Amino acid sequence: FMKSTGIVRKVDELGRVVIPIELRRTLGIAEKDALEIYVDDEKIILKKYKPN
Amino acid sequence: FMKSTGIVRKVDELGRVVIPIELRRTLGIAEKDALEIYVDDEKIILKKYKPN
Repeated sequence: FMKSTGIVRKVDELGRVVIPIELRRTLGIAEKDALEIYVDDEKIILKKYKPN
Repeated sequence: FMKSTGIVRKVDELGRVVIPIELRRTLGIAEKDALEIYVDDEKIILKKYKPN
């Protein structure tokens, strides 16, 4: 039922990954914005960060 | 509602995020390794990539 884009990127020296520009726009994320990171089932879940 | 590390990082110019070294080791990920990226519910799920 859940579909995944299935896109892979190479890991750079620091172990960082890049979001495709298509997701930068749809996720409303821009430079200097804050991301929050989750950990579940050996998978990493990243979402926009809106502190309350 | 799910439990997560709750750690946030700043977005750099290209819109990239960094995995904490604690997750680099636990996830078995190193430079030049391949990551596969998922998209669900406006959240990004990244997992180790096994070539097929």
